[PDB]
Amino acid sequence: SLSIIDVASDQNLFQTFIKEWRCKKRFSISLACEKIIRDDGFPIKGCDDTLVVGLAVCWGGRDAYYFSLQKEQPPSLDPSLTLKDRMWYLQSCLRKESDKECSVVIYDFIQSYKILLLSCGISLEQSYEDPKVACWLLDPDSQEPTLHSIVTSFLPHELPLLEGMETSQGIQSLGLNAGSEHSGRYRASVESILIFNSMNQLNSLLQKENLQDVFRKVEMPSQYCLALLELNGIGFSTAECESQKHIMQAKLDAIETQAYQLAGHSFSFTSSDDIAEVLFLELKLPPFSTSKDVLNKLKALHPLPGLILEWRRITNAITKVVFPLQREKCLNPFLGMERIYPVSQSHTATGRITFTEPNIQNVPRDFEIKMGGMPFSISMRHAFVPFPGGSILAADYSQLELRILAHLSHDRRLIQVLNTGADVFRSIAAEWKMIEPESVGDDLRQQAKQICYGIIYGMGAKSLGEQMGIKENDAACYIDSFKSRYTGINQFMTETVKNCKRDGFVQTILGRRRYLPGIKDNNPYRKAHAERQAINTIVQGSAADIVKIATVNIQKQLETFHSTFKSHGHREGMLCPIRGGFFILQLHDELLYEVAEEDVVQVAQIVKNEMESAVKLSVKLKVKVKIGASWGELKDFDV
DNA sequence: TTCCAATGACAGCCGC
DNA sequence: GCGGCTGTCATTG
Ligand SMILES: Nc1nc2c(ncn2[C@H]2CC[C@@H](COP(=O)(O)OP(=O)(O)OP(=O)(O)O)O2)c(=O)[nH]1
Ligand SMILES: [Mg+2]
Repeated sequence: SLSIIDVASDQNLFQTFIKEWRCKKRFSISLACEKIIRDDGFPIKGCDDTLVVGLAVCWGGRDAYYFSLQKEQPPSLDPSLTLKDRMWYLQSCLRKESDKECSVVIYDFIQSYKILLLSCGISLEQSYEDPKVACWLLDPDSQEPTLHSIVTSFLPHELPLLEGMETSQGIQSLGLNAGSEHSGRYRASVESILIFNSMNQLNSLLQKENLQDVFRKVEMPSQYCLALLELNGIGFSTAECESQKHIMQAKLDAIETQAYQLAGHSFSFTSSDDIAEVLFLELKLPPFSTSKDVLNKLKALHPLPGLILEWRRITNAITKVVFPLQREKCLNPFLGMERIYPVSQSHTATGRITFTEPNIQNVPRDFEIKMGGMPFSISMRHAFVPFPGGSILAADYSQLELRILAHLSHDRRLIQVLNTGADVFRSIAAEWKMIEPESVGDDLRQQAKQICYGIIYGMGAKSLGEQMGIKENDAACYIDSFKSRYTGINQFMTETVKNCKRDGFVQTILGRRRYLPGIKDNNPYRKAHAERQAINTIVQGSAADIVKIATVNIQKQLETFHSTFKSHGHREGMLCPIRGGFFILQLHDELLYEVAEEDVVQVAQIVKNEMESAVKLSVKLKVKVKIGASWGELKDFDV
């Protein structure tokens, strides 16, 4: 039967618990947060409403050890056990000694690591296991796990423990979710037991699938690096953002006024119906869809489709980038600057990492606005700044997905091109626009990039037609030419589809599996979609494995040369100038670090060396390093 | 439904 | 009238 042992109710029970805890190689913890320096627990960063009041420990069966973190006010607190004494014994059991294998199981490890550091001043220092990450590893296309879905799939006999605990069907940890009428003590105790027992079953399934080395050496260390990134945040200049906003808003106003004069009346730029009425019924243009590709053709015939396209581009930068950044920015009183603290998301189809609240990966590339015939550069990335005196360092793998595709297809032509040829997207753009490499603008090089990856990942003549502005038959010939030039690639496509049809899955370089049962489907679309996912998952998933390994290996190196704090949070949670490199953003083939002036040479060497050594392929993994006063103004830096 | 992956606002519809 | 669902359309890699 379910029991909660209140270890802080008696000095003698406490020491017996501490002695037993110090013997464990494996245990679960769950933090207890409730709604309201205080006597009744630790304030949480961002919420004036909720407290960490305790945590629960489990190391087997249906026994939860509830460890209170309240000064005053289950049996009561033994007053000889001061909060300072409890905090000592807590930090002691949660930090590694020398040559001591210890694993802690935490549902939503990242969120718990941060609350323990920032709220309680405790830095977890053991091997971590998150059953959310184990679920992902067993089926990456599964829905995001909840405590309820984990217990349903892996511990179904304990579903009754979750009866009347409706927040177990939300994403957030049951212990962390103070939006319940159940006590933090009960919620954390139930979670501790469900997660410890669930993780035993998830460990057995990882072992059967041969994914346990991936889980311990790549995925959970990757989660630890993402915890440091989320504690670091990324520096943000509200002033740079506002001045860009005002230029963009002035251009939106002039576009609206000119659109409405051409239309003859007001219309909503957000209503496809209104735009269709104006373009096709009122202006009688040739066609009813109002997509990017339609308006891109029609801008050659009338000014209004071009205005529509620019309206959507600029409205996007204002409503989906400026508004959320201004809303989410947060004063860091130590660094003396504003930062943004995005949330990492590792539950993805191919093992990429993305961000939410807000998704900083989607900050526009540089673009141009013309007003009264004067051009203004809008560089939204220029609003992302290092701490005063610091630099932004970006290190990007050159053509990582192409290098992996060369390696797996042994294509001798693609290997030559990458080894000593110029930019392949420039070669494509040059041949296409009847020019030499040098004239290519950013927007044209991106068009060529879309063409090259598009063709490789199974894009058809109809779509290539629209992108290249040529007839299907002309696009179809261009695909044949491309496929003929790189015959190794085409053999690897057919060999990957054959092997997927047989097995029901594809595998990345590290052994992660994606299940594609659409591959057997009789429906031509679903079959072809699965075949395209089969090819793309192997290459894109492999690239995401290499970047994770790089990230983990850089973090180990930074912490050896680490006289000083592993994140900005390790200074917050502490309560001597800034030294070292701070992981601030991942961009799929590119890592951004914020680096102290004195450390930029050494951190640049470490980052480049570790990214180039991540794995050994048939081809060299080339890395370009850039450095600058903002994400928007990065300059080449020879390392 | 015919490049893949991702987040996320927003019309418009409908069952409740 | 409200909330969920489902495309549309944006941007990034
Ligand atoms: N299928 C597909 N993959 C893409 C597309 N754009 C980018 N990717 C993938 C493959 C390359 C990888 C990194 O994106 P980048 O824009 O950096 O591509 P890159 O080849 O490194 O280019 P660059 O040299 O400009 O950094 O993301 C696209 O349009 N389609
Ligand atoms: Mg790149």
